[PDB]
Amino acid sequence: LGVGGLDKEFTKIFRRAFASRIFPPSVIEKLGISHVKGLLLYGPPGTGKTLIARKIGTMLNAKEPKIVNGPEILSKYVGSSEENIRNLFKDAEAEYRAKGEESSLHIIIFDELDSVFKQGDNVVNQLLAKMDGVDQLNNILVIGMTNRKDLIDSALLRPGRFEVQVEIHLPDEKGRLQIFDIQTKKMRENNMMSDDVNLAELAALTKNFSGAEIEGLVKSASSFAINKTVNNTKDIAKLKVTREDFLNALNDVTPAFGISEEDLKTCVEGGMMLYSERVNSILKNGARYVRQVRESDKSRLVSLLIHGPAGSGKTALAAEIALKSGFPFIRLISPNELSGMSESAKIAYIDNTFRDAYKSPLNILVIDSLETLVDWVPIGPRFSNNILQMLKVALKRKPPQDRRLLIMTTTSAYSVLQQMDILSCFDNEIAVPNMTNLDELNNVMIESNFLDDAGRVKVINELSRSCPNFNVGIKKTLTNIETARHDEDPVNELVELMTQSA
Amino acid sequence: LGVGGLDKEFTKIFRRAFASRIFPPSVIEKLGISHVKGLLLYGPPGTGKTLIARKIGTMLNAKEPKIVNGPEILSKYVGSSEENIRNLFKDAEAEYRAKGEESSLHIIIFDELDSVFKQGDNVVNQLLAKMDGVDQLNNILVIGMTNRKDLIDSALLRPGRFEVQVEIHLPDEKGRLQIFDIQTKKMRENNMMSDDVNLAELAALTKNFSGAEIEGLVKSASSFAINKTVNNTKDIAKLKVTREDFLNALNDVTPAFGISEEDLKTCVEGGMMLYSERVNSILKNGARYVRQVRESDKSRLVSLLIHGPAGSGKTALAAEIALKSGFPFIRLISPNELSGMSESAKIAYIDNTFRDAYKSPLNILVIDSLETLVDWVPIGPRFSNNILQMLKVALKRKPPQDRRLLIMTTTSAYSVLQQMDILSCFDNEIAVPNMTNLDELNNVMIESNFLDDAGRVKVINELSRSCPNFNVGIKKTLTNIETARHDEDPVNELVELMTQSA
Ligand SMILES: Nc1ncnc2c1ncn2[C@@H]1O[C@H](COP(=O)(O)OP(=O)(O)OP(=O)(O)O)[C@@H](O)[C@H]1O
Ligand SMILES: Nc1ncnc2c1ncn2[C@@H]1O[C@H](COP(=O)(O)OP(=O)(O)OP(=O)(O)O)[C@@H](O)[C@H]1O
Ligand SMILES: Nc1ncnc2c1ncn2[C@@H]1O[C@H](COP(=O)(O)OP(=O)(O)O)[C@@H](O)[C@H]1O
Ligand SMILES: Nc1ncnc2c1ncn2[C@@H]1O[C@H](COP(=O)(O)OP(=O)(O)O)[C@@H](O)[C@H]1O
Ligand SMILES: [Mg+2]
Ligand SMILES: [Mg+2]
Repeated sequence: LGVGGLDKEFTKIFRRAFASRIFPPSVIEKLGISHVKGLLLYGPPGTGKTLIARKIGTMLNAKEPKIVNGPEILSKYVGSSEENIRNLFKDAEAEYRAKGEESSLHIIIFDELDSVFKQGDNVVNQLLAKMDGVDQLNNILVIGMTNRKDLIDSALLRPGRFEVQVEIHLPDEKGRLQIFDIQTKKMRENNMMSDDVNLAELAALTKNFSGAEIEGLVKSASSFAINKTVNNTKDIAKLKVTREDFLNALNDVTPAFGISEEDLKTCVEGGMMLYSERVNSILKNGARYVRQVRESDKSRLVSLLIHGPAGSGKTALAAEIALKSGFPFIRLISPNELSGMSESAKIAYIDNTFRDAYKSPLNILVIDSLETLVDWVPIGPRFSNNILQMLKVALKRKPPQDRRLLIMTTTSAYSVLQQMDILSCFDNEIAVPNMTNLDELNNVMIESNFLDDAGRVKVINELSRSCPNFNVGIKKTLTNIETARHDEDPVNELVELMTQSA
Repeated sequence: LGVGGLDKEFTKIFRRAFASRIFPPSVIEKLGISHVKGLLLYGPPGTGKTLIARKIGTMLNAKEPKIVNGPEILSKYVGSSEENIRNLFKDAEAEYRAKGEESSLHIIIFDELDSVFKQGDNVVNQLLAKMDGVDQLNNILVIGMTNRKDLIDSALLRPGRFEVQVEIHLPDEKGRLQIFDIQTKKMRENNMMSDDVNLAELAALTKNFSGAEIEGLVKSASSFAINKTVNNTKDIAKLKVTREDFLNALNDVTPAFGISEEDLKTCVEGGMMLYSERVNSILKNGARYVRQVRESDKSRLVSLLIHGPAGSGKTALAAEIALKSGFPFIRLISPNELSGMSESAKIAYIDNTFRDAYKSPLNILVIDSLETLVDWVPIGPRFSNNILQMLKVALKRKPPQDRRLLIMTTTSAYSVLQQMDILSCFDNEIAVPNMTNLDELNNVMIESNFLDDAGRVKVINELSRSCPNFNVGIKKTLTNIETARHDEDPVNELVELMTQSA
């Protein structure tokens, strides 16, 4: 018909909101019931709600549905906004007086309803008067659409007002396979598509797209082919799209609910070298925890804590573990996102990230430098309590309806966290120590291409008796080598720096 | 065509935004796609965005693009602002009814979009109504322009609304070389430009100029030549713009993203003498770091801490290191800039400086008297936490897209910084001591030309057993010597002053 991926939500709507309209009024009045005048649809944007609303009416051959926007009403002058509501229902009032109860069905669509409640009341009262009060009108059917159900006051959900509610979900694999066919029907119908394109492969490559994203993907793929000929020319009739066009167009559309690849990849990883036996164990534990949350239905929430001294390599390990998992959804919260905001904005952003995290089969969240997010300074001590409470409540909530996520958080102030008494929110703890032997330094120098062995041996020979038990991190060790490489006497300068660092 | 240095951006814009308009409607209807209606361009000011818009306008032979300014509408009265937006789309609406889908293209330009969000809702809602609502027009194409992308909320970036986004960068060598030719074509083609002028040299001398600065440079150069034939005619046949005029004009136009030469040179430096080996060591270390930052891909962020007793001479060393580097971009933040402002003003100033720092291939930043910027007083103790957190966050963020900068900060309260546990933000530390030996005093005496060798040795021979172990800084020594110079008996005054100094 034009819709795809919605089959158990199409029957439920039709059974209740439209089944009684088909039969003649005689039998309906014989039973002694009344028609429904409300319907609510909620879900993420770009999923196909207005499409359902417009497509359903075609079966009943009703009038073209009118459309109104909440912010449109809010932004106008007070008097005009007050007057518009009565103007909206004029034709329905006229038709009822004209033709009694045998009038045709009229549909009114109200979009972005929640905006009215976000702070207005005149609009709500006038709207409810036409459908519940003694001015009851028996021709209308109102459709409501919101992205947040929890903001709608319970007064509107009692019987007689918006009596039926439905939810729309992101499409699954079969939904995407159907949507691709629906979108490319006309293109295929005119022999303008190559025969080497397989829609099954595309159904799997596009992993977490919504309905709207596929349209843009197809449009970009078509544009790729169109631009191939211009500069207006002959033989346009031989135009054809190809698999390579789709593959290249896949690089221009980045979906929401996707991977923030740029940050995790560049900002967080500038090398990775195995210099000790502890790193392998840490990575193996990370891989095991990743596997546990993909093949088990008794664990839908796992949280960790990676602590240690400063400049040890926590964030790089967390990012490395996250990158190799392969989950569709990955995000991180770090101080760089929250710089320059006010407290309320920070709370709103933190809440919104978690709220968006509850709409995918699998998810991963990273929380970097927890002690900085709270503005901790030991002189007072001074810190923000509201953010701490929000994080404490959030780190233990379970996602709804058989969904699962994995949280990894880093810190360097273990004692401070122990004082605040929020150490019971975590399921396990991992420690990252410093370097404490010359063999690890030798491995690091070898793997960084410092210089030939003849020069490498001398540094260790001198440091053996100059400083036996140095205790330095990896981040500073990788910085000393870089600056010593540029000196005129690298061998002595590296030892001089390392002695001070210890 | 008229624009130089933006080939790839031009190709990307043309492929997506305008390609679909060339083909006849039949094939486009055959494919089953729709034309795009949005395009966003962002970058630094004075780079050639509206020039690109105008130049693209002529190829399709569309109507002359309208231009509207954000502040103009925003500041105007409420009623007039609400009413005047409808005036903009009148012609496009009329043409649609007149000629169906065969109508010509109409381009509308919206300038300074972000200004609407900096606080307006009615304008945005009305604008979106014409391109996303049921009253959509198929002839329009809206161009947006902004300098800060972060301020635009995500709601406007989803498919259907502004859908394609592009960035504009400052020109490089070849860009300036092409722009010079484009600007001086008319002078060259009329035998009004001397043959001794070489454009390649000017392309390399101007190191961080944008498009408009070159226009200004050419205008100043032409004015220089024009002014030499007044106090009058008969020179209107042998009028040429020689090379000297351009070199003189180079000293008249100062670009943004340049060097604040006066502040670094005059106020901060008032002498530099080598009275010890440690000074040479410090200078050599500074040079080593400077040349490290320039020739590496692993290190794109280096921060140092220079500390010592009060009056040791810290700021002069940092200024001397900065001046000898030769980088295109240099700036400093000191209490003098933030005097007389409120807290929010200081935060905004720091944020703007750091944001500006991230738009050049190479950069340097100086921060002077860190403990003073926070308003530290030890009686309470009382200090500002917001500025401290902002600075702590800002000292770790890395520049985007393969760029690099070097930060140098000075302080005299090392213990206080240790108490605030912000010593992990720095990669290396350098300590500057005072003077504690007589040979250094003799060296400064020699360098400052205080007196002949006789009195110079006499003063040392007296202070050898008058006071062997004084402890004084350079700043106070060079103020005592100066006041001793202008007395009638320098030796007796200066020996007593220096003995008291200890
Ligand atoms: N095996 C390794 N483990 C960890 N880090 C490594 C390893 N090999 C190389 N590195 C480098 O170590 C550097 C450590 O930087 P990183 O951002 O992880 O520090 P950090 O511990 O988060 O610092 P801070 O505590 O100051 O926030 C990374 O840039 C990475 O390139
Ligand atoms: N080799 C030198 N090193 C440092 N300062 C020198 C040297 N030769 C001369 N000077 C003079 O030392 C003076 C003191 O330096 P400066 O003005 O930077 O003081 P400061 O350490 O920043 O002061 P304060 O601690 O009060 O902030 C400078 O005016 C400079 O002219
Ligand atoms: N489930 C779906 N099946 C087919 N097409 C869809 C679906 N969802 C969205 N689309 C396409 O996306 C376009 C935009 O949908 P839209 O009206 O924005 O839905 P909503 O606004 O309710 O999210 C429509 O023209 C439609 O063709
Ligand atoms: N890439 C370029 N090539 C040639 N001239 C340029 C370029 N960019 C800017 N200019 C010149 O700078 C002048 C001002 O540019 P302007 O239209 O103000 O750009 P913007 O509106 O983006 O600041 C123009 O008259 C133009 O001649
Ligand atoms: Mg970290
Ligand atoms: Mg100073």
